[PDB]
Amino acid sequence: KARMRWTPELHEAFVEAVNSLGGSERATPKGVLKIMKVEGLTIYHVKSHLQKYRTAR
Amino acid sequence: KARMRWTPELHEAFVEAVNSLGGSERATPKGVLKIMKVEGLTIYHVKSHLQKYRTARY
DNA sequence: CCATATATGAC
DNA sequence: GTCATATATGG
Repeated sequence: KARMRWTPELHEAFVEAVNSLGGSERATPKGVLKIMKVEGLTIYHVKSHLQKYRTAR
Repeated sequence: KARMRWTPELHEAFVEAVNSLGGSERATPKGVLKIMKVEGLTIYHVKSHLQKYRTARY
């Protein structure tokens, strides 16, 4: 149990990464992670966050 | 650890329960569970499923 | 409890 | 990679 918290800064960085990869449907967890370059950030962190981002109305 | 499986029939039942209470925005986990009356079905099962249903685009 | 964020398991 | 479900958080 060491849960992660999507601070506005992190989220902002995530967004930029996703735009840079051509939006939420095109981007991939691995690709985003690669771009974000954040120490301790796992692919599973990004995989989950992206799923949610993608279904946000 | 006993992960559950939302068969189409179960889902169908879930939907009916939710409509019965006035669609996704009005319905509540406890309320749905009460209506569904399914052996082994916990409130946490329904809570999760409802969250997803509520954010389903279509 | 009701709602939401995040994690973990399953295709 | 995608998607389904569970578990943790906040009110």
